[PDB]
Amino acid sequence: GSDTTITQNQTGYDNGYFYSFRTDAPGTVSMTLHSGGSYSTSWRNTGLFVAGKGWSTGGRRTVTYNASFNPSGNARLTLYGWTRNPLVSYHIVESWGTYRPTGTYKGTVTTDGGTYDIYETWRYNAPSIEGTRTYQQFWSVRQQKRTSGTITIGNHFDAWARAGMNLGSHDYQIMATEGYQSSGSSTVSISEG
Repeated sequence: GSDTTITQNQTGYDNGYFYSFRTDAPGTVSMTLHSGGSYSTSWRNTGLFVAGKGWSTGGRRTVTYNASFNPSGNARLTLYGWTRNPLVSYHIVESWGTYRPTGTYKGTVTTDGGTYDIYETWRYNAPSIEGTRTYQQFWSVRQQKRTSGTITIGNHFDAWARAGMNLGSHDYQIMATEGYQSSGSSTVSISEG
């Protein structure tokens, strides 16, 4: 009598949190929306998807999350978001499945008890929140996997800026489960503080 499960691309507000669900493989992945800042995902022989809860306008907020993260294959557990002007997507990657994400290495930041490698990558004529675009992606990837704890997001944005990785005006910001050509499940809860 109350959680909702979705299977079609959409964004909105559920139980007081913004959420986004997107896939290029409809029918292979779903998202179940729980109370507060929590949700689950389940996926089976999927294509690409990203799903999560958080805020429709991101910023430097310190956040705390807890997750069950059970990928069989390539997947990430990430504080993920976008800016515009310039258009950039960013990923603060707390855990991953078979593959650890990398890109052009730009240093490290030590925050919330862990050390993260910083990377930049580019996407050329690729999908984005503004349609097909060429744009940058910024990454902080933890040196060891974690599935709960605090992310002082402003420390990542400051570290990126010291490496020349400049953000624009914030669009959404979510604690996401990202998957590629894998199966698995997650349950993720996020809140500020």
